[PDB]
Amino acid sequence: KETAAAKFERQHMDSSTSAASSSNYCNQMMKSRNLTKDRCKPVNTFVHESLADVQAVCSQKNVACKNGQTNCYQSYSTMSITDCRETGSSKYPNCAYKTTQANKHIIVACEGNPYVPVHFDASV
Ligand SMILES: Nc1ccn([C@@H]2O[C@H](CO)[C@@H](O)[C@H]2OP(=O)(O)O)c(=O)n1
Repeated sequence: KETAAAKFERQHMDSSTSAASSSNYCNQMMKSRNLTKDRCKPVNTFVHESLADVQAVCSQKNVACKNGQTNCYQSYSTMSITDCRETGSSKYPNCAYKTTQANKHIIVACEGNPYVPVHFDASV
């Protein structure tokens, strides 16, 4: 059954693109990654980097998570990210997202062995 580490890949990794190509990016990715299966997930970040480089974050700058846990790590460098946010016209099963492209540091929580990301905490 899906692992938290496979689930982070599915929801958050798009190594296949450098950046989101059009205003549609979010709509199609949210749908194709099955993030809008039971309802419209309202925020979701995709990261346009190699999996190894996002796994490395687990050994970068250790920081508190937004919720106060201390297994959160912030990337030493900025990454190319797409921010996806639900719009006023979103309506399940027709979930609708704003596509914002950015270059920011990313903060994830890590677990397990190998010690890998399993939640996207924030971009900064
Ligand atoms: N900038 C952000 C903020 C939040 N999240 C996702 O939105 C969720 C609820 O706020 C977070 O938990 C995270 O999901 P996940 O934990 O599945 O990585 C995200 O992807 N990007």
